Amino acid sequence: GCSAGCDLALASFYVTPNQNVTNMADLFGIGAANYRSLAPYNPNIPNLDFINVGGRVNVYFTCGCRSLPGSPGATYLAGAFPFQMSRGQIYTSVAANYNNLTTAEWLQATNSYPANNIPDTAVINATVNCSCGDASISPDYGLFLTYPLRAEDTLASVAATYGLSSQLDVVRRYNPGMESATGSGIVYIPVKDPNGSYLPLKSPG
Ligand SMILES: CC(=O)N[C@@H]1[C@@H](O)[C@H](O[C@@H]2O[C@H](CO)[C@@H](O[C@@H]3O[C@H](CO)[C@@H](O[C@@H]4O[C@H](CO)[C@@H](O[C@@H]5O[C@H](CO)[C@@H](O[C@@H]6O[C@H](CO)[C@@H](O)[C@H](O)[C@H]6NC(C)=O)[C@H](O)[C@H]5NC(C)=O)[C@H](O)[C@H]4NC(C)=O)[C@H](O)[C@H]3NC(C)=O)[C@H](O)[C@H]2NC(C)=O)[C@@H](CO)O[C@H]1O
Ligand SMILES: *[C@@H]1O[C@H](CO[C@@H]2O[C@@H](C)[C@@H](O)[C@@H](O)[C@@H]2O)[C@@H](O[C@@H]2O[C@H](CO)[C@@H](O[C@@H]3O[C@H](CO)[C@@H](O)[C@H](O)[C@@H]3O)[C@H](O)[C@H]2NC(C)=O)[C@H](O[C@@H]2O[C@@H](C)[C@@H](O)[C@@H](O)[C@@H]2O)[C@H]1NC(C)=O
Ligand SMILES: *[C@@H]1O[C@H](CO)[C@@H](O[C@@H]2O[C@H](CO)[C@@H](O)[C@H](O)[C@H]2NC(C)=O)[C@H](O)[C@H]1NC(C)=O
Ligand SMILES: *[C@@H]1O[C@H](CO)[C@@H](O[C@@H]2O[C@H](CO)[C@@H](O)[C@H](O)[C@H]2NC(C)=O)[C@H](O)[C@H]1NC(C)=O
Repeated sequence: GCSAGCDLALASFYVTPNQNVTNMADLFGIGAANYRSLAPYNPNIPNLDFINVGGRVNVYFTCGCRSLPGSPGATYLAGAFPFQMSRGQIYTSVAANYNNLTTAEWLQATNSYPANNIPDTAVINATVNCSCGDASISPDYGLFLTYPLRAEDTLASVAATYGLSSQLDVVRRYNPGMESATGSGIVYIPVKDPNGSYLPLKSPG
């Protein structure tokens, strides 16, 4: 499980036709009015009004350690984005906006209401998995990108895309159960902060 979280994680949001950055900001609790706060995390997107289909946008969030409701002692690391309910909304339609960053089944598992009886006045959480690293794996990496595999993607090919081929062994240790996965599932990739650091971890006591 997890003991505590960290204050920053990133998600790789694949760009589909007619997506826009204010909508991505809204989905991650940033608020449309503050979408420009995404610029330092996306140096390859100099104009946030133009995002190309098939591109990716990095979106930031806080990574909290949460208990899974109704499960025995299970905890997990994720960002939680409150979503105000109204009549007509279902876990499937909430999850649809995040593409492969979450799933209806995972929203059901992380929220405390049964799918078939969510009160119309309640607030549910859209939850996106993250990692904060592990000092016992490496003190070097304290910032991770949540990357949904798609198409032919493998952990090796993704890690190579982010310059991490020579550390692939270490990358595999952050992604247990996904060393053999291809084209589907979420992997966590160490990435550099806007100031160019991997944000090394403090020595635990
Ligand atoms: C086919 C294949 O293999 N794959 C694909 C396939 O997945 C796609 O099909 C779609 O799949 C999804 C996932 O399985 C289906 O999603 C499910 O859909 C059902 C039906 O809509 C959902 O069930 C409804 O859930 C809502 C929300 O909980 C219920 O609404 C609530 O109802 C209660 C009671 O009526 C309301 O409470 C009342 O409120 C009043 C007002 O204050 C109060 O006075 C009363 O006291 C109070 N009553 C009580 C008892 O408390 C409550 O307000 C309301 N909530 C809201 C927000 O409105 C609703 O009743 C449920 N309906 C039924 C029936 O159970 C279910 O939650 C949902 N699951 C998930 C996980 O989201 C989807 O239906 C399906 N689509 C189709 C078309 O079949 C297909 C197609 O896309 O693609 C394939 O590829
Ligand atoms: C930024 O994108 C938002 C999301 O767009 C949706 O997701 C993307 C990834 C892509 O799949 C698009 O094809 C989707 O629409 C835009 O908001 C969406 O706006 C549409 C309406 O254009 C709305 O769809 C439906 O509209 C019918 C109309 O009959 C209505 O009955 C339905 O209930 C439903 O509203 C979506 O709900 C809406 N999505 C969200 C998450 O809000 C957004 O469009 C701009 O804002 C909306 C509210 C309208 O004013 C649009 O006309 C307006 O252009 C995009 N923002 C900008 C600035 O372009
Ligand atoms: C988010 O992360 C949690 C925790 O890793 C995932 O839940 C685990 O899924 C595996 C299946 O690969 C199970 O063996 C574990 O028992 C699950 N743990 C818990 C606490 O439920 C979850 O699947 C991830 N969500 C998404 C959308 O990838
Ligand atoms: C969404 O996640 C939040 C945590 O960020 C949950 O917040 C809890 O809400 C209940 C309301 O009865 C409070 O009693 C708890 O103290 C809250 N926990 C906190 C603030 O850590 C909330 O329950 C989640 N929503 C759903 C639908 O599961």
